[PDB]
Amino acid sequence: RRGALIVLEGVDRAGKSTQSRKLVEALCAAGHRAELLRFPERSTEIGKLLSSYLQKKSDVEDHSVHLLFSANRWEQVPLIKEKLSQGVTLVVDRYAFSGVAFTGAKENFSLDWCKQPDVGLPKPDLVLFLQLQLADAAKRGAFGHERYENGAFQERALRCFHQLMKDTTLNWKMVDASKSIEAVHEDIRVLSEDAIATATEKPLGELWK
Amino acid sequence: RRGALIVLEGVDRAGKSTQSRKLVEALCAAGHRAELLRFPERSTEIGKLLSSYLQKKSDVEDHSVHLLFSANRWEQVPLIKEKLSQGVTLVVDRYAFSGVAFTGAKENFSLDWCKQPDVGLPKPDLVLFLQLQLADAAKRGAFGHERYENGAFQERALRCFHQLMKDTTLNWKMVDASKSIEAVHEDIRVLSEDAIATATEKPLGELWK
Ligand SMILES: Nc1ncnc2c1ncn2[C@@H]1O[C@H](COP(=O)(O)OP(=O)(O)O)[C@@H](O)[C@H]1O
Ligand SMILES: Nc1ncnc2c1ncn2[C@@H]1O[C@H](COP(=O)(O)OP(=O)(O)O)[C@@H](O)[C@H]1O
Ligand SMILES: Cc1cn([C@H]2C[C@H](N=[N+]=[N-])[C@@H](COP(=O)(O)O)O2)c(=O)[nH]c1=O
Ligand SMILES: Cc1cn([C@H]2C[C@H](N=[N+]=[N-])[C@@H](COP(=O)(O)O)O2)c(=O)[nH]c1=O
Ligand SMILES: [Mg+2]
Ligand SMILES: [Mg+2]
Ligand SMILES: [Mg+2]
Repeated sequence: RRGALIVLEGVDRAGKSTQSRKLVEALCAAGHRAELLRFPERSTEIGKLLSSYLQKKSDVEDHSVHLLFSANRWEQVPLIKEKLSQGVTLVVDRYAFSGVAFTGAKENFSLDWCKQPDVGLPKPDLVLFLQLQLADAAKRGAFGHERYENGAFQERALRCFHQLMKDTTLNWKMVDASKSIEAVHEDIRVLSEDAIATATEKPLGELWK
Repeated sequence: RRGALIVLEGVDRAGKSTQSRKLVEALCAAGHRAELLRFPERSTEIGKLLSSYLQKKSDVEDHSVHLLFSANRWEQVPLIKEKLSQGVTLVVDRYAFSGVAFTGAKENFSLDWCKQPDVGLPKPDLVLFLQLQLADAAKRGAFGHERYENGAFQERALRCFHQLMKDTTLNWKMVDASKSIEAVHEDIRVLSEDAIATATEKPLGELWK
């Protein structure tokens, strides 16, 4: 009985990381075997290049960096497939969608080109998109000092997210992340239990193919 | 008056590296400004990952390694465009075609998926393909100890090369690499002078788009 592949995507400061952590804790407390993953995974060789780039410690050509972000997902696919096959549900803080939305927010990058490297990755059984008005996001802190942490660029990434959400091949669920941490969590946890029950019924899919 | 982008591709031991070196020397001796490049470019961070992989010092997931090879070309695009715009002809030992042919020789990799990461790279004005019968290749030494240096895999890569050569958007020229080093060189040098003269007439193209 395979585990589910659940991805959290969402706007800046909507709570992807907080909710991914809380979801894994709650699933495990409820007898599920669940584990957390995140992208970029900064621990690998490629992950360290990505981390240096995001911290502005290095500059990386845009196409190159896009492919490294994708390669960073592919290097974890053997682990991902192994875990799901063993019945372990995986909760993932950002995935290919952030990949496309962030590079797609740059000039002269078509969504089509941005999606290709990730075509064929393990397909999420559930993609949660945590929405929050910018006025509310602003109350959660200031912008970070990392790359891409500015409103103008975040807004172009958001437009790319909205295009990706028109894709009906994917089980997208909108989450109102403006509520309290606990309330948001309970909405996510219930959607997640539902997806875990049904994932055991159909084989793990392939993204964008 | 822009320089030309000339790529050498070809079967194992056909002489890509010898002929790329000799071509640059001859062009420069004939008053052209020409410089040599090669892929993979093993000097960069990504290049070092690629080098370790090819030497079998590390294993890398197939999709990941494919994207690193492509990223390794993209990180040199700013240099490539800068040089060509300054009138410098670039002679390149392997390019995106080796990228697709080598990954495409592996099980479950479509040519379409393999090509996508390289879509949009600087388009070569001339792609030389050095052909040689395997009996002749065998006389040029033994196989190397690096990855992919075995006849069965080389033969599947060759089939992918033949599919890529049906692409009429590209200026493919077959070279009979079974001749002497000097004879092969003179065939390549003449094709190259012709392409250099005409490249100054049309803008640098985009590959596979
Ligand atoms: N629902 C929420 N309400 C109020 N503050 C929140 C909420 N979710 C997260 N936060 C706070 O907002 C900040 C951003 O949360 P984080 O989970 O790191 O977001 P993301 O990973 O989406 O950038 C953290 O300080 C966190 O405690
Ligand atoms: N036309 C040729 N005839 C005979 N030997 C050749 C010829 N071209 C190259 N060689 C030799 O064959 C070997 C492979 O050449 P190399 O240029 O390194 O090939 P590639 O880069 O295609 O693998 C080298 O030892 C080289 O001297
Ligand atoms: C997974 C992924 C993230 N990103 C970005 C989104 C984030 N930048 N912002 N804002 C950045 C850091 O991610 P976190 O916000 O999850 O820490 O990486 C990409 O650009 N491509 C990708 O493939
Ligand atoms: C440029 C490139 C080369 N390769 C391979 C071809 C070669 N392996 N063999 N045989 C390897 C080393 O290249 P040289 O043969 O040019 O040294 O890299 C890829 O797999 N992908 C690529 O994108
Ligand atoms: Mg986060
Ligand atoms: Mg060589
Ligand atoms: Mg396509």
